[PDB]
Amino acid sequence: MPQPKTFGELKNLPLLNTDKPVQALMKIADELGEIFKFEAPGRVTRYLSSQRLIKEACDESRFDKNLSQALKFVRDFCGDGLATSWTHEKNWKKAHNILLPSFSQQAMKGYHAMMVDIAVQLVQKWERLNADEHIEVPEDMTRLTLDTIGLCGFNYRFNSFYRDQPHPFITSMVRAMDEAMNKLQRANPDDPAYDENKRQFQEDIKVMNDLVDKIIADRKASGEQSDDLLTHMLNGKDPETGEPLDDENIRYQIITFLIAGHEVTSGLLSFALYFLVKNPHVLQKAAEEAARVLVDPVPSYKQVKQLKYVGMVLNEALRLWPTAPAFSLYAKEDTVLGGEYPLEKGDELMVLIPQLHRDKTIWGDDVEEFRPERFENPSAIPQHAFKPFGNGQRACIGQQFALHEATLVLGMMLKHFDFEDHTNYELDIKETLTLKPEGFVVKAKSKKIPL
Ligand code: HEM
Ligand SMILES: O=C(CCCCn1ccnc1)N[C@@H](Cc1ccccc1)C(=O)O
Ligand SMILES: c1ccc2c(c1)CCC2
Repeated sequence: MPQPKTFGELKNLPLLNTDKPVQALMKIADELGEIFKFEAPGRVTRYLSSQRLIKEACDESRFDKNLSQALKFVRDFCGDGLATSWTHEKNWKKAHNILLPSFSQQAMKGYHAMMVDIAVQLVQKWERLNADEHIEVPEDMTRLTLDTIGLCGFNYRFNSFYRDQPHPFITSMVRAMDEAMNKLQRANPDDPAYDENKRQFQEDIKVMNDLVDKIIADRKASGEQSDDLLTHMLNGKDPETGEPLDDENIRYQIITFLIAGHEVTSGLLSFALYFLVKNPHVLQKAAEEAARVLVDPVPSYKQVKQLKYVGMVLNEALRLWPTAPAFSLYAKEDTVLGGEYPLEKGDELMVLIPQLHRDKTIWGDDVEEFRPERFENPSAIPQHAFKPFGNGQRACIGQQFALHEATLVLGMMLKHFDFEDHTNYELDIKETLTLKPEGFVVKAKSKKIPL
């Protein structure tokens, strides 16, 4: 099975020593095909890029979520949070059972008001820009998604729209993600040259924890009951174990939720807006839906649900640029992938989601084309062709949350503003552990529809 270029005893790893690893892996997948072996010092994985192989990798009886090395280093501050837990860790299923009810569509009804609060701030920010002033979309979308998660996660207002510099927690979080990412390429981590990087990391860990732990201490001491995630975690009992989440895990979940609602959802929104400004027909179509559906000053939960084409737009953005572009799997037992690639128990797989979503055998040759109409009816989408939210029980618990928020804000965006790609913006995808269109800027001309 094919393997990309090697670097001596570093094997393929230097390939990831790049600003854009996911995009690097995508061009490799284009070159080598539906599967290529990727080796690193003391590490081997197989990057899947075809729906044919990924539908099998997505067989949960055969493959379980693996923690990529990224998630393992993110586990250093997300602990046994849902996303950095192994399926077999008691806390995963515990936290999964406790939180699944907090992430359903019906759960969204409760979060809708808080999402709108933040969404209106975004709209008001843009309403208040001066002529010829532009929007830094990614930046503003991150302000929105991070504040949405804060408010919805634990009634905390990061007030990102009141800031140029991010909240101290977010400075530490983003810094720890960068350390986690950087340390994929670190051969000798204990080298003194990384003393301060590691000290900085422990500073960032100790920072996020104390700040999140206090918020949990604040809530439990005040004894107040909001309708946010944190209430559900303080009061939730895992029906299986019967146990509630202990404080350490709740904190890990909060940190987990804050990261997932940071640049991962923000990315979708930024990619969506990019594609909408690059495809005005799509924009017109989405904006006319937003105008037809969002007939009230502030969107209702039910109106957001009726933003079908906006959801299609989001799905098509998720197709071309899944902002969580990969998830790792391991073979629970000896198995053969596709009848071609024998896998031993424990062998690791990587689902290169952007590449899957470019599977011409599933979507046709125009995979690069942004056409939300691909998602007119989800029944036309084959099993496991579209996995921007992962797979099975380890799929994104926050998918409904992310889509409701993104549809909401996008709907409101299209309702209240005509958008101009005033720079003929050249899509430049910055890669952290998520994808975002770097330097994506637009001008938003208010439609002068009051809020
Ligand atoms: C469009 C935005 C989002 C995308 C594309 C996305 C994508 C994904 C993907 C692919 C996974 C599976 C990861 C894996 O298997 O390793 C996942 C897991 C997860 N996501 Fe999201 N996600 C998004 C938004 C959110 C938000 C807003 C939250 C906030 C709660 C969230 C929370 C989680 C959690 C907790 C997991 C782990 C679930 C589990 O393992 O049980 N995500 N996400
Ligand atoms: O798999 C992950 C973990 C992060 C992306 C997956 N992700 C994000 C949110 N949820 C899941 N990276 C991919 C791509 C990559 C490689 C090196 C450095 C950065 C990114 C890989 O390992 O090849
Ligand atoms: C990479 C980076 C961050 C996160 C994931 C993957 C899933 C949870 C949050």
